[PDB]
Amino acid sequence: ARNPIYFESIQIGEKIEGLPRTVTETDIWTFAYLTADFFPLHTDVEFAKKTIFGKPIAQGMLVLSIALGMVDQVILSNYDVSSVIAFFGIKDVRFLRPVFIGDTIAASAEVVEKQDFDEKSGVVTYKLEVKNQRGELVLTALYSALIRKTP
Amino acid sequence: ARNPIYFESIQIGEKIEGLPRTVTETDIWTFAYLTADFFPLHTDVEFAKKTIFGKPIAQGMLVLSIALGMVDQVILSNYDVSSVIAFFGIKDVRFLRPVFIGDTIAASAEVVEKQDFDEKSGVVTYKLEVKNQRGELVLTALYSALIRKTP
Repeated sequence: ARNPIYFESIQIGEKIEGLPRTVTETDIWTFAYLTADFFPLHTDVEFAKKTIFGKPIAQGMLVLSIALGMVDQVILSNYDVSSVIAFFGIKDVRFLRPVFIGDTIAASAEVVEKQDFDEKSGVVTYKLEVKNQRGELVLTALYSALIRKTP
Repeated sequence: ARNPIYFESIQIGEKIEGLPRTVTETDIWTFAYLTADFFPLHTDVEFAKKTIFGKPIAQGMLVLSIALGMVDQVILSNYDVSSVIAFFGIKDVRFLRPVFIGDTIAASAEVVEKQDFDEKSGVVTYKLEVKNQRGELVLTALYSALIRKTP
């Protein structure tokens, strides 16, 4: 981690490129364990065969979590995040394409909006994009964080 | 695990009550492992002390995931979900209050909207509400699923 980033330092257009990783069975099962949610499309081989997907697929919440995660990993190793006060919200999430057990997803975040909040902080809005190994857009989202203003 | 529910069976106002569970350290760490995201507010005892929260807190994505999970668990054990085609999207997620390591969260989902989609299915929108052990509302969200229409 280098130096902290304040609200004024963040400028619309900046993009963060996360490190790609192959979604795996272990990934799917871990998420299912953690959420105690075994929806058959994700964890029932027999059930998946009769669906429009034919094979089992990753949970959308899993892809979103891994995405936000690999993006934050870049910020975490380049800035002092003490100025990142809170995760404000997630305004939009669209599950476009399914992610299969051997797909390699890559996420990117771009600053698209900034709003003043109070005398000590402002909210920054990011556009999240997740693509698979063949460039296809599998997931898209809009999320925002409340970050501290310079002293 | 009995009979399938089609679009027409779902009526606005129906509410699903999830089974409560105490968010734990193991929960936080598991989510951090899975997403390879170790944001200090969640996994750095020393860092958390200097924040507006004082103690470490659960990740918002974790609370959301566990919430959707305990709600789906109820549907999963009462209906044949072969009619649940896909997770359409999450429209709004608001992180209202922080969840601490010893808190017990409970989630509920209520059908708030229905829209025809095609001749074989329609989308149902649910309002998600997560409350802690003392009734406080920690998280709120709007999500929708595409479900099959009666044959």
